[PDB]
Amino acid sequence: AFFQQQQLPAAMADTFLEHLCLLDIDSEPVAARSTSIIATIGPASRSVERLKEMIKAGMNIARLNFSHGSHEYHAESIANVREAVESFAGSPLSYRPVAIALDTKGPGSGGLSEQDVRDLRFGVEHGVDIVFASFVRKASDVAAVRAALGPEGHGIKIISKIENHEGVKRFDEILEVSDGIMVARGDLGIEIPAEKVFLAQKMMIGRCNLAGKPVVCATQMLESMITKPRPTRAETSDVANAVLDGADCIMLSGETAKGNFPVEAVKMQHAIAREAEAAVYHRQLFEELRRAAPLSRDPTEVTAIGAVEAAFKCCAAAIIVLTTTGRSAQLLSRYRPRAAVIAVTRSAQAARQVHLCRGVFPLLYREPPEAIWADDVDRRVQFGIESGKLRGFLRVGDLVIVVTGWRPGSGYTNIMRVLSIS
Amino acid sequence: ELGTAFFQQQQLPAAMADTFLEHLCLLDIDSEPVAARSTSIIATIGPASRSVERLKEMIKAGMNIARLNFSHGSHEYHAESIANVREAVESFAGSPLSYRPVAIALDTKGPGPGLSEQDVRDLRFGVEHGVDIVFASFVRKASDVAAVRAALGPEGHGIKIISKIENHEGVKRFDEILEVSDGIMVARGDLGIEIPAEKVFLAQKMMIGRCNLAGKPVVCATQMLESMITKPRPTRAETSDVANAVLDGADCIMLSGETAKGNFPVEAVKMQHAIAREAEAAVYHRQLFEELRRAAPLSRDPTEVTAIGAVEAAFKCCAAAIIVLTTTGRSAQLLSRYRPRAAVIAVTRSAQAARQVHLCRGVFPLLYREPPEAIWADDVDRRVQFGIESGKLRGFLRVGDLVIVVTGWRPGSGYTNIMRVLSIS
Amino acid sequence: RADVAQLTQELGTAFFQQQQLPAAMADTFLEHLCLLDIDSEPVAARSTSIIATIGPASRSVERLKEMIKAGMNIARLNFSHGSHEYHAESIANVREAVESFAGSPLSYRPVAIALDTKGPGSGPGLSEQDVRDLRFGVEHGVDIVFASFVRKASDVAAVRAALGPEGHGIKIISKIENHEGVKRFDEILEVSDGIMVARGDLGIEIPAEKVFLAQKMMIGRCNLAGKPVVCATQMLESMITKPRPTRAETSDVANAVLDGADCIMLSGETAKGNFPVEAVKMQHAIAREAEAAVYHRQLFEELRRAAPLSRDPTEVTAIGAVEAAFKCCAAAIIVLTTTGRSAQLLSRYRPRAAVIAVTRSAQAARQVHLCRGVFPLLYREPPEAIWADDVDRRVQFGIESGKLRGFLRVGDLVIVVTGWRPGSGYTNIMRVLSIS
Amino acid sequence: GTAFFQQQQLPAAMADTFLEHLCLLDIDSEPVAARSTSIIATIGPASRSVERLKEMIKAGMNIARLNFSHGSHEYHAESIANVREAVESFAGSPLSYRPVAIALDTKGPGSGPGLSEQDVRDLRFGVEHGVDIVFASFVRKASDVAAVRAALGPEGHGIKIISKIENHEGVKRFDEILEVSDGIMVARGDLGIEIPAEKVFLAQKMMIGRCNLAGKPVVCATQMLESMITKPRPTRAETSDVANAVLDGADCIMLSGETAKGNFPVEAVKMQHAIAREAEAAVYHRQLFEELRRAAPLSRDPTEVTAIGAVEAAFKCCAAAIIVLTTTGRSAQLLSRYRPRAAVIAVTRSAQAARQVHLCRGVFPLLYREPPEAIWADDVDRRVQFGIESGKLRGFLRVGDLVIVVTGWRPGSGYTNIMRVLSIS
Ligand SMILES: O=S(=O)(NCc1ccc(Cc2ccc(O)c(O)c2)cc1)c1cc(O)c(O)cc1-c1ccc(O)c(O)c1
Ligand SMILES: O=S(=O)(NCc1ccc(Cc2ccc(O)c(O)c2)cc1)c1cc(O)c(O)cc1-c1ccc(O)c(O)c1
Ligand SMILES: O=P(O)(O)OC[C@H]1O[C@](O)(COP(=O)(O)O)[C@@H](O)[C@@H]1O
Ligand SMILES: O=P(O)(O)OC[C@H]1O[C@](O)(COP(=O)(O)O)[C@@H](O)[C@@H]1O
Ligand SMILES: O=P(O)(O)OC[C@H]1O[C@](O)(COP(=O)(O)O)[C@@H](O)[C@@H]1O
Ligand SMILES: O=P(O)(O)OC[C@H]1O[C@](O)(COP(=O)(O)O)[C@@H](O)[C@@H]1O
Ligand SMILES: O=C([O-])C(=O)[O-]
Ligand SMILES: O=C([O-])C(=O)[O-]
Ligand SMILES: O=C([O-])C(=O)[O-]
Ligand SMILES: O=C([O-])C(=O)[O-]
Ligand SMILES: [K+]
Ligand SMILES: [K+]
Ligand SMILES: [K+]
Ligand SMILES: [K+]
Ligand SMILES: [Mg+2]
Ligand SMILES: [Mg+2]
Ligand SMILES: [Mg+2]
Ligand SMILES: [Mg+2]
Repeated sequence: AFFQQQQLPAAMADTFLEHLCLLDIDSEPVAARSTSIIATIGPASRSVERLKEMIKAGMNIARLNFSHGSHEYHAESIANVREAVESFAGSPLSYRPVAIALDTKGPGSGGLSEQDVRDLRFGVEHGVDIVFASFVRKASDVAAVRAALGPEGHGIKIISKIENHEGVKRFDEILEVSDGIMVARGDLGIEIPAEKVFLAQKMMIGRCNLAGKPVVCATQMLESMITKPRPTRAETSDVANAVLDGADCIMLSGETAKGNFPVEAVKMQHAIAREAEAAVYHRQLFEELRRAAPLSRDPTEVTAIGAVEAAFKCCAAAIIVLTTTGRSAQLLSRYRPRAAVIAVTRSAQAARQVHLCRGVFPLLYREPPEAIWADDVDRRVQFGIESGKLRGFLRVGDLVIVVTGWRPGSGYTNIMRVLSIS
Repeated sequence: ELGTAFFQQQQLPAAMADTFLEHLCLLDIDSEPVAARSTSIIATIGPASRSVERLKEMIKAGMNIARLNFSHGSHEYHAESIANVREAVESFAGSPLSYRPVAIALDTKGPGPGLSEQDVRDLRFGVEHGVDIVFASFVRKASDVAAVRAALGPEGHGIKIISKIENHEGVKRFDEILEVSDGIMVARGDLGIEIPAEKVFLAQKMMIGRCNLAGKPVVCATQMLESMITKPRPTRAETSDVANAVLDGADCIMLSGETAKGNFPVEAVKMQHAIAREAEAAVYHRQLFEELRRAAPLSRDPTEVTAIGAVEAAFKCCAAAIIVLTTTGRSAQLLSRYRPRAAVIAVTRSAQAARQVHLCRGVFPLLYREPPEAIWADDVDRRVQFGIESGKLRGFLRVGDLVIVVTGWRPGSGYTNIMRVLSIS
Repeated sequence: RADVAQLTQELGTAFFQQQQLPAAMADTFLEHLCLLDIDSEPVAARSTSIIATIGPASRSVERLKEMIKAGMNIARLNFSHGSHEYHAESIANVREAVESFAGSPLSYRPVAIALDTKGPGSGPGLSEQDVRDLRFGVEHGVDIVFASFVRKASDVAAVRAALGPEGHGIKIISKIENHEGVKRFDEILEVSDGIMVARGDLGIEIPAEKVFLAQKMMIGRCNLAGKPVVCATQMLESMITKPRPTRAETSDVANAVLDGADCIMLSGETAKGNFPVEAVKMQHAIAREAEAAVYHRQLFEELRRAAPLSRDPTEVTAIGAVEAAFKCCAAAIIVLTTTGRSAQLLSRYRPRAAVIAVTRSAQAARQVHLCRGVFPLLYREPPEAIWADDVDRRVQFGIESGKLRGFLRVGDLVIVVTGWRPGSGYTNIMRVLSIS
Repeated sequence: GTAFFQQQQLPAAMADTFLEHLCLLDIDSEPVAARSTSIIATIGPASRSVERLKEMIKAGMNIARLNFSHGSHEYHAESIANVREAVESFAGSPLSYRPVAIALDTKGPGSGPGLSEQDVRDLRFGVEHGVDIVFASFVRKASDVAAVRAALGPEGHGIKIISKIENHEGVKRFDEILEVSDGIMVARGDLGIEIPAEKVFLAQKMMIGRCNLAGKPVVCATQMLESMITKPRPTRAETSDVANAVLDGADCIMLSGETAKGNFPVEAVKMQHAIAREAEAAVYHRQLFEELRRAAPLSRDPTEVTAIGAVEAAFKCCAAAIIVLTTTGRSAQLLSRYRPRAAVIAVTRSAQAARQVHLCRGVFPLLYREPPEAIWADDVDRRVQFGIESGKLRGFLRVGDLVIVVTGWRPGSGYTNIMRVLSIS
């Protein structure tokens, strides 16, 4: 029964053609949904009660579009998101962090606009986790956004939105200085011929997967759901293909900001992503990611590939990793393991931000500390296991891979352990 | 010899990549497509696309197959649609540069446990009006195909049966259905209501993969450019859906309400043409050809053996085209199954085969009507030269290009066994 | 180039030109062959063990010391010739020569003693002389038995029974020497600790032109099973009378290593020949060249794809450790082992990194020479009061011996493999350490 | 049949990995294909008798090597006469006649920097006596090859120059030497004294790999069966060395003292024949063909394009043979470079080309002696029929087998462009 579920007959195929031939509509997904969902907040999804339903439906990142609305309007949206998120904090083993992303208005006819400088300052003051920077055309645009965030915004992730020909052509220099990329298909589809957007999307997703940096697919993914309860055949196909392409995140704009079915749009992205993730041809994907990833003498990078290799060898249910900044979980995510990456962190901001990396399930650790560092490490690993059991990730008898470091503080991950559950 | 400009166009840097990941990383929006569009476009005929003048614009935009939906309209209405399509097609007979055959496909209303009374009458109408293809609705098992085949009377055994897979049973019994069908249509409208909407992409990719493995045509259908029924431009999901159906391996893509009742039928055809050309250049031929070669069983049929040798030869020299002589279309279909980058120019004396080969990706039919030569070798040479002269006129070929030529050792269908490399003079 | 650019800048272009690294990084086997370079010098310690047959030309303590220095790892006693008294003296001389280097524990080299049986002769199974010789082996503490003319699984059960309850730790390497042994190979390998491709008799029992097929098949199946395989007989035959081998002989040794042999053997070349030390030196020189020429990129991918999925933590840790070693060009993998099993599971994935096995068992230290790339370090210190401290001391002993022997340098990355509790069977940890 | 797929290591040939290919090798799986790696036997006192030479031809000798390091011109002229007498003694049966090449192996430069005066005289003797190949000793750079070519003069333009790599400089300048040579010999005797003995296998495998990539012949030479100079059976290392040279990709294997001065010249030829046949069946064609195809550059030469199409077609149908018509041997060489499992039966009127194609693995030359038919197409057909009849007599072909036939569009060398699938009747 285990080998008939989650497209495992198609996963064992010797060629990609045979993998496609073996895909089965009766093979049910079992793994937790890996691709994060970004939902845009607006009049249709601003109330605390509506936000609670969206969190239950699968929303991982809340997007605030600063192209519309005042600072007062967005501050109320942030407060409502935080109230809805904290309403589930009573159960620490099941609590779900939700990131807050600020999407800038952009340069307009201008580099960094004066309104963007004020909006970025607002983001820092309100503790946003991510900035989706509009119309990034070159590396200096990213440096300007970084400078506008100031010293208090050093920890905020900058996701550069590629929306025109110049951004596509200067992609490599933009990716090098950014934390990640958004394929902003709305403007991109007006700036370049509509029939070429898929080439830009597939190229950017491939390059981000090679670099090990998050990539978001955005705009008109479930467009018809703004007025209809069910999407078109092209829309379900688009969501599935963005996941198959390698997108870390998928996004909803008008579907959740102003549409009549915001919760149903989130539920639809969740259902499609789970089916598409099981249909990923890991046999070729892992080999190519492993071959293309450069040789490294960084112990976190070395431990990450050893852990992902070990996970595939034993069909590990999960890789439990301790992380301060999210980096150790990001380096595991870049190899696209089938095993869920359960990231245990004390940083509330890192827990929200790791939603940018596919297959990372953040667990915010709020248990009392242990006096002995080694006991504190062991307790965080046990917390990951207990949360895993509660959420359905793990069962007694499963094997897990545990990734830890030799001393406290970020940057010292160097250990991988094989553990039998209970 | 060819120049650096040649190797920068049609995604050739991405085509030479050693891995699929590197292939994706090398896709370039500035690398322009050069080859003729190989995935056929099926447009549904209705009130928005029925007039002769509107049909001429749709043919110019790229329509290759006209679909008649027998779920609506009388026999009289459909006979007039057929007459209008034929009048629009024949209006280009005076110019070899613009003349193109257009297939006529009859899409049945559907079943009841099996073949309905209305379907028997509509299939008889198809035979009497000389339709080329039948898109059989709600095919659930092999016996449904046998019933459609039987209903094609004594006169319509040459009509192609494309089985529409629209429910759970059709997906589960896919192998037995494909074995007896000429091809398949992934009918996503009903399929997306019969099975969970989030599983349709799995059924689509599986069926396209199995049809590619079997060497039989597969059509992707329904809601591909849906918003274009009322809007002049499609959504980002719609352009993505068209491109991904071509990348998946679909031989044909379809338009339903977009051309039958929408406000922008011609623009919807133009959009599918533009996307298909971009997607065809982005196909990763290096792995695709290797996997088609490895999965296809060994064969002692000379047509199959010649076809793989010809496709291999075409890749070796970047051949502009593979010119094949065919009476039934079968030799061109066996070349098409290996997905060559070179256009397959099929020279035939059969008007029906010329229309039907639009079902196979990359086949460009040329109907030949010269009186037969007394010396057979001279008749063959005249047809090969006709494919070369049509290719030069249409922009496929230039003097100095290499072409692969596929013929047989004697007249009559079934003897293809020769592949030749010719330098265009 | 992008996959090696940062490490080329850090380690230097000279590092990536040595040990056939351009050939090892090639994308195809054809390109791997085209990139093999006679100017690319081997740097790693020799990983394929050398078995030398003891006889009149290699029996003295002084001669044995030179053979140990030349590279002999396993001493073979051929019980087809000589009395029990003769073989007991050979064993005593080997042990005296080996223990002459024991003064320095950070550099000491263990040497295994293998007993090669006379065989069944015209009989159907275990002969009476073999029963007596196997009892002699147990009484004299031999490490390995090379069982002659093994034709079926019941032959190895008979050898095991003849070793008795005191010889349970002795490794049984079945010699395949005839058509029946080749045909029943799978059942024989299943119950054996390893195999010897005994080409002398095999080349008379089956057509001489088919021996290479049997050799390559048996080596491939042993590599797939993760069990040691020995290539034997006439490898450097002409060196029995000449100081230099023929072109076919050097080719044969190189190809046995490339095929995947864990051990290579010398028979008449060391037992009665005029150049025993030179024959060992020649096998050592060829094996280091051939080990560097192994196409690890495809070999590791195929060993990974063919090896079944496993829920054994030692197996899971071993593949993760070998993967980690390749990622950073690790100089070595240091493993703690009681029986040798954790080092054997690392060896089956054919890492380029040396497997430094720290053990308290003198017998396991001798026996691990059967597994390619395992360098045994015998730890003699009494246990620390705290088990975690005792484990740490053994890892540090491996690092310090590694630095002393030239295996490790300051700045190198090393992979360390340990377990969660004392006793054999609990290896489950892989650590990445930077050498200071 | 199941029996067909159990022979010639076909279970190991279908394996998905090289490791599984090795695990499936079976000593009971008998070779069926004709031995494709040519055997070069050195002529000396043990192999100069006309009667002894007839036995060596029957045992499998394809090329006779004359070592000009020993003996006068008078001695070599008598060796040539004896070889030709033994070869022509079988010319009364044209369907089974076996051509045998004559190669002149030069003394070398000695202490000099380039072409010696004795080599100039010996090369002129070779041209005057019609030798087919020159094995040029101690080639260290491209200018050494140009000097040999100049010494052969205008009458020796058709002689093949195989450069012997025997020292460090020759290995380091390998690429420039191969570029101007017809092929290479890995001369392991001197190479094993010029560089460390333990490094010779690296130089051998590298040179064979580079020659296979370039599509040029490579010979493995010296001490392959050394002990057979005095003993009736070789050592285990010697049989292994011969098998591994064939597995490495050598087009030819050589015997020196084993045939020139030993007591078992015929048995040494028989031993190389037996081992080569076993090793050829053990070649992992699945990865070999894929890598040769991928590494071979794109080409606009019709002979090159036809060759890859023909080899691909042969593998698709398990063709028993590829029958090719050739004037210079070039069309057969281009088929050989793709290492087909099918025998390449080369039909030629050039006695010199028939002898020289023995340098290319898997090429079986057939010398056609009939004068030309008045109708060129009939002359082509008669030569193809001669190939089929010779193939049936020699055991290459049987009724029911499929063959690939490679011909050209006009008479004369350089115009191969046609591949045809033929059923043997
Ligand atoms: O050669 S193919 O085009 N690709 C084969 C291929 C695919 C997935 C992976 C896994 C992976 C690796 C790296 C990645 O970065 C990544 O995102 C994913 C590896 C190789 C190909 C070969 C066929 O035989 C065939 O029938 C259809 C297609 C085909 C069609 C449509 C598609 O959209 C498509 O994916 C492929
Ligand atoms: O990584 S390997 O070396 N395989 C390389 C390989 C690949 C394809 C082909 C087909 C071919 C032939 C010649 C060609 O020139 C060419 O392009 C292609 C053959 C070998 C290898 C992997 C294993 O899993 C294993 O157990 C053993 C070995 C191994 C050992 C000794 C050898 O002498 C050896 O040949 C390989
Ligand atoms: O992923 P990051 O940010 O590098 O954090 C990993 C770090 O977490 C740990 O596992 C635990 O560290 P703390 O005890 O400080 O939380 C360290 O050993 C390791 O260096
Ligand atoms: O694709 P099909 O229907 O088998 O037709 C291919 C046939 O066409 C030819 O090339 C030409 O035949 P005709 O002259 O009869 O048209 C035959 O030699 C070959 O058998
Ligand atoms: O390779 P083996 O025989 O399984 O030994 C590995 C064992 O060695 C250890 O690393 C150390 O064990 P000891 O302290 O008993 O020597 C164990 O944790 C592990 O189980
Ligand atoms: O291999 P080569 O030397 O190029 O010879 C191939 C030539 O042989 C032929 O098949 C027959 O030519 P001839 O009739 O002159 O022998 C030509 O059509 C072709 O050009
Ligand atoms: O700005 C965006 O998100 C877009 O244009 O898609
Ligand atoms: O009938 C159709 O075309 C459908 O249901 O998609
Ligand atoms: O017994 C042996 O060692 C042999 O036959 O090779
Ligand atoms: O000259 C030769 O043949 C040699 O040195 O091997
Ligand atoms: K915005
Ligand atoms: K219908
Ligand atoms: K013995
Ligand atoms: K000479
Ligand atoms: Mg925008
Ligand atoms: Mg329908
Ligand atoms: Mg023996
Ligand atoms: Mg020499």
